[PDB]
Amino acid sequence: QMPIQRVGVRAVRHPLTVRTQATVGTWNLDVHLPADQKGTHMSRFVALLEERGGPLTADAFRTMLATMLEKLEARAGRIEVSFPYFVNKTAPVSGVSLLDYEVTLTGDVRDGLTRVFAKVLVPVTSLCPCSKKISQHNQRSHVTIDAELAADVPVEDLIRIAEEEASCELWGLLKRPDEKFVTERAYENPKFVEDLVRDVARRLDDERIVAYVLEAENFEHNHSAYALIERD
Amino acid sequence: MPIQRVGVRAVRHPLTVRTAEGETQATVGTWNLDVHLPADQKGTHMSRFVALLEERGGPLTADAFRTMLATMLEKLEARAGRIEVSFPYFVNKTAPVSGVRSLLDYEVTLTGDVRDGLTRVFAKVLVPVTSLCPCSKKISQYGAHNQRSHVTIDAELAADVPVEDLIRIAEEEASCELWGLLKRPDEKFVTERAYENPKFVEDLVRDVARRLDADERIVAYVLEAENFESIHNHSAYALIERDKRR
Amino acid sequence: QMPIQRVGVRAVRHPLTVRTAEGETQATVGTWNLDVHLPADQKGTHMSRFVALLEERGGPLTADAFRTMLATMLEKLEARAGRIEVSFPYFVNKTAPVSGVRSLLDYEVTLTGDVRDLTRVFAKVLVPVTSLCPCSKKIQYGAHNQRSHVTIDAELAADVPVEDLIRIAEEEASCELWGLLKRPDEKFVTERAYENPKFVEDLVRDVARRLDADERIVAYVLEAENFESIHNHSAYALIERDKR
Amino acid sequence: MPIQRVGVRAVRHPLTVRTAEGETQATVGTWNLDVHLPADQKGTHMSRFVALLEERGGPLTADAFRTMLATMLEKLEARAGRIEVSFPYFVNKTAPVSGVRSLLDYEVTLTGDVRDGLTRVFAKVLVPVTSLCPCSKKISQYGAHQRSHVTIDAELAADVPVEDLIRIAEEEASCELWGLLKRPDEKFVTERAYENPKFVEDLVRDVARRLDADERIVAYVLEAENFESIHNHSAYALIERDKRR
Ligand SMILES: *C[C@@H]1C(=O)O[C@@H]2[C@@H]1CCC(=C)[C@@H]1CCC(=C)[C@H]21
Ligand SMILES: *C[C@@H]1C(=O)O[C@@H]2[C@H]1CCC(=C)[C@@H]1CCC(=C)[C@@H]21
Ligand SMILES: *C[C@H]1C(=O)O[C@H]2[C@@H]1CCC(=C)[C@@H]1CCC(=C)[C@H]21
Ligand SMILES: O=S([O-])[O-]
Ligand SMILES: [Mn+2]
Repeated sequence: QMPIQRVGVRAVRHPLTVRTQATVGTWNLDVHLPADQKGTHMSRFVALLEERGGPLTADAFRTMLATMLEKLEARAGRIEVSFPYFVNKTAPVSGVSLLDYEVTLTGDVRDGLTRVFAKVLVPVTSLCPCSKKISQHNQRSHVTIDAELAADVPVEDLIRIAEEEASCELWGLLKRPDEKFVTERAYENPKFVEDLVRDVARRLDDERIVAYVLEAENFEHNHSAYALIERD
Repeated sequence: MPIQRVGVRAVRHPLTVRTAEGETQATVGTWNLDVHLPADQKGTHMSRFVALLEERGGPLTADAFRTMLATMLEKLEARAGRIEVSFPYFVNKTAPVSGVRSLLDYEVTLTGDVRDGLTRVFAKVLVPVTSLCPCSKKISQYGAHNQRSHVTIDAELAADVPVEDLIRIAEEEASCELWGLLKRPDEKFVTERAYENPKFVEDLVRDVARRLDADERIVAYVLEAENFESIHNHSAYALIERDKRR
Repeated sequence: QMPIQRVGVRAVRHPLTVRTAEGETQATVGTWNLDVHLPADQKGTHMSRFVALLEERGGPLTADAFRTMLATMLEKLEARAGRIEVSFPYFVNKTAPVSGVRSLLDYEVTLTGDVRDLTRVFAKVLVPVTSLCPCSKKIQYGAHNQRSHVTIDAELAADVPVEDLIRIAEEEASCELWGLLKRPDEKFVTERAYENPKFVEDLVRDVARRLDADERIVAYVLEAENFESIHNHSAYALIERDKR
Repeated sequence: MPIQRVGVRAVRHPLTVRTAEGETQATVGTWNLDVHLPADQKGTHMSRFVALLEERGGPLTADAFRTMLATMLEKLEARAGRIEVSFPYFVNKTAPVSGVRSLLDYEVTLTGDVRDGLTRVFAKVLVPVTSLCPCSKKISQYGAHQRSHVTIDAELAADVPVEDLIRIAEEEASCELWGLLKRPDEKFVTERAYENPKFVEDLVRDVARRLDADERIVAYVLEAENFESIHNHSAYALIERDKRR
């Protein structure tokens, strides 16, 4: 006798192309059920994915959210997708490699507002500031940028914002000469997890992003160091 | 640029937990201790977090969790922060026909936050239950489709609530409860009662939410239910949220 | 001064394109584990080679192409022994039983290739299926059923499309799995499960039977897990036959 | 057809473990109990498997592990079977210089197998350690490039405490791990790990020497993953050795 804000499918694995790049994405498609209805065409959620096509595009994602709301005869819902994203970048001096970043594109239709969010987990390098000054500790960190979008924003732009405010970016292949630069860059710029977040937010604190949730996790100890800063 | 959450993550440490009855259960809790850093400050004492779990000695009780939050806040010289411990819980149960005593696993998460001098204490429990699809017993001459289900109950608490009391609500409001040890009688009463009580992922959350609304000890809750479909590799999901003050 | 059996990279995730049994192409993302062997004398390996080899490659991975990659590494890494492993999600167009509506199903496919003094090639298939206990029906109107995982690791003597192992498993379970199933189709899947109930042992035995008959599988290890719906524990059954 | 392993999987049931000193430790383990099914009999009694865990008393010692193993063989009426449990283990360590203490998390998988009258018993430990680069340090003017996991699955010839298996990995690495660390303790770990850089290739060989010596261990499978901090992949190394050969 009460409304179920999210009713739907979860963990739907089905291929997906983005732009071009073919990946595989896991879907979480859901709709809101009113207080008087009792069921939903969960089969339609599958039929959508299995029939939809085209490179996913800001516009194709917005249309896919709309088609769902009709196919399911609904007024609110969300389309969530988690897929691997790669980027062919160049070495700092070598000229050479592809890196894996996990992206999450989410779009909800509530109160006549189709809000498009996007998140990317980026591998980045960090170096302790206390050590070095304390002594005569360069682990890897995971930066998560969940950005509420006011206008279209590429994921590689967000990836660039994170790798550009860190002791060092990550490269799959790094010739031995490059290793020096990457290793010596941290020695110069000791980055405290407490600071990397502050610095990263400043780049988003950007108008294509009205709101965001940015988290930095360092893999020190067998524990971890985590900082999150939300906004509006 | 203030930092809303700054602390440690993924600290594992043994833990003692006290039940509704005079039973204390020893578990392993992975802790995530965090605080708030304003713009005036520019760094926190990470080591202090790790010290409070080692320093403390006792059975995590509803009052011991409160003191911990404050303790942490003072030991770091802050006025806001959060504490989350994820531990595995267990309850001895009597099988439906046998009465055989078997232990069932439960995933409990104790969280507590302080913001603006207000301490919201929340409790999430992952409850394993059985689901039987309603349009399978009426669409088919013989049989029905059954899967395992995950019922998650995150609840802001206005009062102490036993985690077993949250398990008792959901297990009662489902097609059939889970038991580790069952024999031929046990597995007969189980199968038949579930066919007799078929429910949707849509129905499950509603039945539970109503029992939740009869508990004034829970001011707010976020209910969730996943059905690991037997006929599909995908799962089904339903979610309900409620701030009773609105 | 000790032979390090296999040293190399692990968890290298890289995009891959694989030709199917139909000749068609399947683009998936696979995580790679490329390693080499260090004799008692050699003390170090140029780890960077593995990474390069992956990105500087080209061509849809094939039975012949995969064997070639193992050979190329052995030269790029100055080695006589190495192992290359790729684990990737794979999909097939499964058509519904009664409505004929087609839909894709997920299958984790792991491909292992080893070249140690004889190049042994393997294939792993994870078949999700429905299980039904044969002792819930006889104990009236009612059965306990759930999802199951059939794992088939097979050493290849000739080319064997994974699709040839899925069918067997899907056919040897009480019911196969479908993503898009309409009301007419959700009744044949709920009935045949009652009709063809099967224990975890009754299942594994039925599957391994055609594996030793496939004759292109030199060896195999078959697993099956029932994610029981009446317990929080999973039923298991593993059978290992070499026949060599 | 005969099936080698048939049984339960992923049963969570609290357990108590014996520490070297003799003290006890409470943990929660995931038990995987399985048997060998002959072509003669179609049905195992799976239930019993859960009954054997609930009907248990006291700490998992070396004799209690073999007792359980056997007791389950008689309750299930079989001639072969395996029992595996994986539990978190903790050790009250001492910070290098300040003496502040901290518990460290270790993953211990205890395997036991009766087959053909011979009861084999194995022990696996994952030890969280630090590694540094015997290539980045010198080649670079300043700075060093991560945490690693060392896994030692050892076939035991006699009763061996897991802490002794933990000691070999923590000592033959660059540095060990600590939960709580002071300022004087964080300066010794940064230099002494840098002063003693060891490769993944160098890490595994150094441990095996000690393993090859301990006559308590007849066979072992040694693994090492360095979880690279400059890269999105990890380094792997494996050693295999049944001295009886
Ligand atoms: C240690 C040496 C280095 O400078 O960084 C490393 C390399 C060996 C091992 C490893 C962690 C990486 C693989 C390629 C490489 C350049 C990285
Ligand atoms: C009973 C009905 C059915 O047969 O199909 C199932 C089930 C409803 C819930 C759910 C587990 C399934 C998702 C899609 C599907 C068709 C549903
Ligand atoms: C036939 C099953 C039943 O009714 O309950 C049992 C039988 C075996 C299959 C099933 C998945 C489980 C595991 C163990 C158990 C007692 C349960
Ligand atoms: O490095 S700090 O967490 O002691
Ligand atoms: Mn530090």
